[PDB]
Amino acid sequence: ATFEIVNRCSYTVWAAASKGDAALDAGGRQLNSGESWTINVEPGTKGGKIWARTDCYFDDSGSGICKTGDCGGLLRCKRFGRPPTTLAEFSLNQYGKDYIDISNIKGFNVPMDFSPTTRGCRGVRCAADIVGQCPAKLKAPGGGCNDACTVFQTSEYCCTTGKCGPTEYSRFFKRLCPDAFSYVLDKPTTVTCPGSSNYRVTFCPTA
Repeated sequence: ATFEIVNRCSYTVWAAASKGDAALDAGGRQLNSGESWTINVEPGTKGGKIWARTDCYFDDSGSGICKTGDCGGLLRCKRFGRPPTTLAEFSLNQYGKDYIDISNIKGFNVPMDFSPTTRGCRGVRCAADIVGQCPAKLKAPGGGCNDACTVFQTSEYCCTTGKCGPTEYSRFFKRLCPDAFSYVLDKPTTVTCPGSSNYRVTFCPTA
């Protein structure tokens, strides 16, 4: 499957793509404002994620740091990124269908649209100014808006027991972005697409 990753932000981002225990494609790349990077993701990929990283520095070997979404200091991510990270999430070719969503469960750093480029389903978007409107207690000094689990480490926010409800914090993310997961047991906003669809992830789709 192809994913075209497009940076419409006025700032550089370092895109990342991983399934948690391995890179997808090269795993990461710099995208200046306006740049597009197309990656190939193997059919059947389960639990894949794409995200943006901000304010990164890498040496000539591809080792460094990002202020949001850092994946063990690598340019080419093999693992998931450090919150806060707006997440484009997907599982492909699962009994004949693809499943896509956007999640704020690990916080929000950069606005995103995640849409099919092929027929048969709709896209999802979280493009509100979540960083600007972020509750004081969730603001990440390093940049972005943390989820409450990251900040407070409670069973209720982290849904550790599989028994949690919505919270004042989850409701903030849900109010700003109804079409993204705001906590683990949120009413799903997952979209079912034809198996083997192709996609575009656009950072800063509205600005």
